[PDB]
Amino acid sequence: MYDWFSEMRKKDPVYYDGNIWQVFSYRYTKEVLNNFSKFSSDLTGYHERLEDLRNGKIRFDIPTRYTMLTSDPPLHDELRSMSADIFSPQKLQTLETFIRETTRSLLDSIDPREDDIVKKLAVPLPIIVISKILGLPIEDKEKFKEWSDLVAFRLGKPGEIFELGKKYLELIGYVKDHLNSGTEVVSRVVNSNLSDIEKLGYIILLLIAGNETTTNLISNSVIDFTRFNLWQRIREENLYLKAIEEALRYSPPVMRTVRKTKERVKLGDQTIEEGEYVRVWIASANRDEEVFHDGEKFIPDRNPNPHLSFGSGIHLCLGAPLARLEARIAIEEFSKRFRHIEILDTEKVPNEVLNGYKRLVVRLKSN
Amino acid sequence: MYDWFSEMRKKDPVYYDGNIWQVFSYRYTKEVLNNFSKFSSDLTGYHERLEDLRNGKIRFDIPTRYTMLTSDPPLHDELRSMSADIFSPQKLQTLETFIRETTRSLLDSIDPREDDIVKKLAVPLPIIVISKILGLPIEDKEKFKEWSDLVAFRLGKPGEIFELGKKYLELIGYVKDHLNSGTEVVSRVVNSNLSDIEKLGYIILLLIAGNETTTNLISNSVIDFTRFNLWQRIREENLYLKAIEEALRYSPPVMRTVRKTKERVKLGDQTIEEGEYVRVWIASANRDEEVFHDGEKFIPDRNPNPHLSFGSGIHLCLGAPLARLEARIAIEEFSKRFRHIEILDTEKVPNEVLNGYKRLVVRLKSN
Ligand code: HEM
Ligand code: HEM
Ligand SMILES: Fc1ccc(-c2c[nH]cn2)cc1
Ligand SMILES: Fc1ccc(-c2c[nH]cn2)cc1
Repeated sequence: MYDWFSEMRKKDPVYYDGNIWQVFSYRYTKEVLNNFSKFSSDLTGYHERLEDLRNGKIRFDIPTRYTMLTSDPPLHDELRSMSADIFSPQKLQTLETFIRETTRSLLDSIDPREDDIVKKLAVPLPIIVISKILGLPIEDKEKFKEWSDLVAFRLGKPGEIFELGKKYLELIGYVKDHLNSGTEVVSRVVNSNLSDIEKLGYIILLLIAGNETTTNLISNSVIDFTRFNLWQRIREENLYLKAIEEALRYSPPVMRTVRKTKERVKLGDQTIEEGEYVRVWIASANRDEEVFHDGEKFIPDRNPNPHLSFGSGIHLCLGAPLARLEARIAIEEFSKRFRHIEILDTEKVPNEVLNGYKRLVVRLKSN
Repeated sequence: MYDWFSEMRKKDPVYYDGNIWQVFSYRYTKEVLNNFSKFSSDLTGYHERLEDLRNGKIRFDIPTRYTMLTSDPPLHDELRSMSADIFSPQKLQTLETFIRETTRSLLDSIDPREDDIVKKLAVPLPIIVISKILGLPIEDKEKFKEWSDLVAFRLGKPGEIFELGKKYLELIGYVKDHLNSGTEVVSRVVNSNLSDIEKLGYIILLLIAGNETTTNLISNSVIDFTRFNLWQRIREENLYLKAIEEALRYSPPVMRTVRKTKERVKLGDQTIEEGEYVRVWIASANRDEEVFHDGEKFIPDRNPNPHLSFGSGIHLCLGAPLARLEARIAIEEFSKRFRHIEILDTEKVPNEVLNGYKRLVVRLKSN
């Protein structure tokens, strides 16, 4: 999205729209994210219903209502502790070869005359890698993409009421069916004596929730490097690491997130009542000129680059080192295999939270 | 969409993608559009089936397969000549007050603190105006919106999709129910020598086909004038006419259209065989530096501005004077009524042909 928020960011960085509060500046976006005690993520009934989950009174419910993402400490910390080591530097270092190979195998199926980079590269790569990490097999590639979209859409509407549909029911059945093929962190979850619903929620968060966002990081990067004609400079000056960070800043896969106030609290010059929703715009914060000099310019070797695209504070994205690594390898291999990219057509994901491409059609030259 | 085509437009303006031909430059796009005898619009078998339509041997089919849009001379001219005067300068001048009064009532619905101008202004205005012109009542507002979307979607996929569907069926039922209650051009069509299927197609085309495109012009205009900070200047210098022309050039509601070759033809250095599909990118043509100097700049008083957004040649949009008038009055009244627009959120229509906004959320100050 174009940076609409400059003036808001300047003159109304904390704004009540008649329904909720919206936050546009970096200072107050970061402040909200880090102050978990005043700005709660308990938006989906998890703390409220924890007793009835554990004692079994709730049998049929939405698993993604009960994950670490919509919990506060101590609950949040108890849950996240269980998978804190899942993407450790040592684990990712050994995985690099598999990610590079998967990437190359995906590039092998691209038709240079015309092909959809979303379909051929950006969608399959995260799905294949996370399946490998968790030891949960991809039986039906189609269903995995459907699950990835569905879950991402749902996470984007916390507290909103959606009955389980046919597809989500199939996802649940898959997870139930494949528990014991999982690697260590899946085992920890199954052996934990968390409620069944929580176990489902937790596994689905790890297996599925990171796919659509990482897919969009990859597409957004291809878009940005092409738009600003940066491929040769990225190759020549080895800017892959910093260029992915600039893509994250400039085109965040997650545009915004939301909190609910636990008490009356002051934010900037505004007083926000207890129980109010506070929507925080990562996309706008990332262009804040008081933090990012020439913030409307795409600078592939920008540094420092303290963007908020993975959040900030206790919910800082658990997947961040994996998503960074996947996107860097995807771009490296893409930049190595092809030259002279020309974009033929694009189509945006129709979503206000999820920022990415449904279609990215390109023409390429080999070598 | 960002001008991706810049590359193609200069190095590969006529490109075979393995499946169809795609044209990106102004010169060849306009050449294709104007050469109907070589580049046919007959993509739905209208000419092949004309005899069996007119003698009653075809009684079931998709009505929108049989309109002037997908026909060549002489059929095209027979059809268009029946409604050539429907939007005459004299008829539109008598409609100005109704359009203005309608617009003001719509502007009344906008909550300055936050509102979606797509929902409040851009979507309803064309529907209300064309219903008035044709004397066909808007009995269900939501249904007319659904029909405007599905018909627009179908027209963007000429010759594909051979199934009807429940919403389309309700549209057909609606038209059949009102065949004899409309104004003169509706009566002209209904009492003509055309087949029943054609009459249905013709009425659908006039009543419904113009809504989504005109809506997008209004939205794209609001976007562009805001993005480039042009509202004050458009007011002061009275630039409404040329500014709307520049919105059309820069942000065409119809991105592209399609033709089929009737014979082997040369286009540029390329040789196109008979029976080939030729996709013509209005959006790229409109940025051609050889025709529009500083073509990537939005210049609200650009003149000349020979954009192709309403097409070129015998299919040159019949509704152009109406769409232009509605957009002008919408923008005029909006600019008089409000100040200090700030955009809070946008969402694009997920379509490769239709260029517009599903949501355009803004905050405003009154008078
Ligand atoms: C470019 C890709 C990604 C982006 C932009 C992204 C973004 C984010 C953001 C902004 C948050 C914090 C949300 C909040 O504060 O309310 C978050 C949390 C989280 N992310 Fe991601 N993410 C990405 C990829 C991934 C992947 C690949 C995984 C796992 C395989 C993952 C797993 C998680 C988890 C488990 C949390 C919850 C952390 C907690 O609540 O303590 N993410 N992510
Ligand atoms: C900004 C709004 C509009 C745009 C950008 C637009 C664009 C176009 C284009 C590009 C064509 C030619 C397609 C081709 O050559 O294959 C066309 C044709 C046509 N338009 Fe529009 N249009 C708009 C509004 C309207 C409205 C409001 C109406 C009627 C109420 C309308 C009715 C028609 C008809 C009947 C044709 C077919 C003309 C023929 O085949 O001779 N249009 N339009
Ligand atoms: F709406 C949302 C918000 C956040 C995610 C997310 C963050 N890390 C992995 N997935 C997905 C959808
Ligand atoms: F895909 C398309 C193409 C053209 C139209 C159109 C042109 N004038 C009125 N409606 C609609 C949808």
